Amino acid sequence: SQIRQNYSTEVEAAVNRLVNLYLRASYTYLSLGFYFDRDDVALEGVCHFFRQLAQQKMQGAERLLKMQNQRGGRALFQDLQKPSQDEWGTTPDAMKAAIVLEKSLNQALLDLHALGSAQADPHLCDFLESHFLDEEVKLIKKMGDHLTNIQRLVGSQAGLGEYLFERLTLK
Amino acid sequence: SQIRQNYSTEVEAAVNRLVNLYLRASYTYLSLGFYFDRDDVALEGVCHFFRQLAQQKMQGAERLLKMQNQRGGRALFQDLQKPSQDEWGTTPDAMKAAIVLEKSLNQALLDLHALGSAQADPHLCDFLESHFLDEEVKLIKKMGDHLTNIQRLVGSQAGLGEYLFERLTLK
Amino acid sequence: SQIRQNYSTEVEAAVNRLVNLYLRASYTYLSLGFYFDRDDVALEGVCHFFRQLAQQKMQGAERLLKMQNQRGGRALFQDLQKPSQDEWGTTPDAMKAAIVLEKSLNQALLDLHALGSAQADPHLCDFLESHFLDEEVKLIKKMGDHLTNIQRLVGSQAGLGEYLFERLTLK
Amino acid sequence: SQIRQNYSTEVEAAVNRLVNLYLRASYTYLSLGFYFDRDDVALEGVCHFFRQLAQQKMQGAERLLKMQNQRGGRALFQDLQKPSQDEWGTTPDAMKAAIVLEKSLNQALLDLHALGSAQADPHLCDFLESHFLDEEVKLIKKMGDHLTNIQRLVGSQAGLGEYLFERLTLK
Repeated sequence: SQIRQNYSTEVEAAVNRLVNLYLRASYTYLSLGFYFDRDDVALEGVCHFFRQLAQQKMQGAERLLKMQNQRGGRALFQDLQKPSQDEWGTTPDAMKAAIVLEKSLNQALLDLHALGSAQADPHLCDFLESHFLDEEVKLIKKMGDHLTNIQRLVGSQAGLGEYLFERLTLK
Repeated sequence: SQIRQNYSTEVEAAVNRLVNLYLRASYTYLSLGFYFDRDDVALEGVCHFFRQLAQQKMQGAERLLKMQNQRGGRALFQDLQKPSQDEWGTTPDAMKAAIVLEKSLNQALLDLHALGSAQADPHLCDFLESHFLDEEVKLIKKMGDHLTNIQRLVGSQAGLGEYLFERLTLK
Repeated sequence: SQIRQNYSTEVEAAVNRLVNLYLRASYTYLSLGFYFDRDDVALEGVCHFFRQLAQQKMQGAERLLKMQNQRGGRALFQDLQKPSQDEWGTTPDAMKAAIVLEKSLNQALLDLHALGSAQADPHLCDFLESHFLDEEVKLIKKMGDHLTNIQRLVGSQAGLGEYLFERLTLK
Repeated sequence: SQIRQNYSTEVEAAVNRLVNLYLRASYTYLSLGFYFDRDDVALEGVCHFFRQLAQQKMQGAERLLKMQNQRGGRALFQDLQKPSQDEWGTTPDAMKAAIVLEKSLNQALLDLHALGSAQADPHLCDFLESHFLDEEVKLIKKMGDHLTNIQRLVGSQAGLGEYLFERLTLK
């Protein structure tokens, strides 16, 4: 490559794995979104929440691919495993699942940052910090808030609590 | 002092004590606000309510200090005791606590007004009346209203009532 | 905590100590501001300078508390020690004091950053860099500039130099 | 009088004396203003300061007369003694004189308020509080600030300090 500089093969590979992880998260959220659009589920604010997250993860993938090219590395795609469930249960089940998913993305980010720090790759480390690590922290906090509110509502009376949460918290 | 006139040492001292009381109330509300921002509490309208009150009490302190200087007295600061609790319970627990706190500030105002009246200090008495006594009455009435509504809601079903109050009453 | 991830107990504790330090700095600046509002001191541009800094430090505290909650840690407040002086001397005395105070806040930031780097906490490290470390550097430079100008003016003729600095440099 | 109610002859008389005091203060400020307009004094910001105060005191007189009529009392005017000096010295001399004058007006206000309180005349007491007592406190604080600044400047080098104060503090 005419441009590649201070960009290790280990980081290149790790960035390709992370792209796969973001794409797979996007796919997961797409499934979650359309489950909540089912006529027998019918929670539009929940559908919209997860569809917006599908878009966000696809944007993260695209930003990682842009950077891979900026650095002179080469994007390599792998098969995308389908989401872990076909049906996602109640709102709290789905929010727990999303938190698990985001924590796994955050751990992959942290691992990538440790690797870049080990390879002395300050551009990679700043990239991740600027665009990814704070967005994860903020989203996980928002999801944790939502879980606490859903849990508090479905303790009381489950159907009514799910409706109220979708109507009064979700867009 | 070149400006001091009809301003007793007793009032000067009492005004410094009241500044400490307002600052300590501010600190209390700051704690209350951030407890309701915890991911395992997660009541944003409650957080916002108490953060606005923290700002209001700090403003009261600053107004008392401005007056102390206008009169030729001298501000003296003391240590600020931390708030009485680390965790604030449910919304009704927190609102009861705030009412207790505001009643104690109102009693300090009333005591200061009695002292100024005993010292024949009509400026002090008008100052307190204009900026402090009516604001307290109004805030305590608002808090009492909120407690009545929260209590009526958490009698029914506690988690659901707390959510509805934060969503439909609080900003 | 349902959200906590890669957030050590050491950092949590250190962040709570830093909140105390920012609050105490705020309190210090509040005292400084109101001393310069005394009728026998009467330097309005100096009062305004320190009152704006009191607000800024309170904002720093609030941002640290927001982050502590975003990460799943728990805010704990301690008593706030009163400021180190009741009377702050001349403008140069007060500016020296503020520089000492800001250097101590900057060292606490640097210490916290070293701890986060030791605990491999890149979010904490980016947080501090983005919001705190550059603001400190910039403010200390501004204070150093002010001290140099005040010192150059009060070498000449002290009362006149203090007035000119407040009128022609301070807002 | 068809309207007079709870308005003692003592208060009526005291209000007429206070009108005389305000008019005489106005006259004093008029003299002060025109002394600073002399070609051999020539401090325009000082002239403007005292001319604005002459207008303010005349406004206070007119407000006291409006109230005397609102209450059913009867205005009675007495001769106005000329100001205590023909020439007013330096800026600090003149500011000291104004502070002495305002303290004497404030004491007359306080005396009138004590009398109204003794006669159980709450309208009079609120009138004085609303329109007069806080305006005095604020003006005396402003004058005290000015004296401190002038004194600090004329300690250094008297002619230069007087000029700088008129240019950089006064409108």
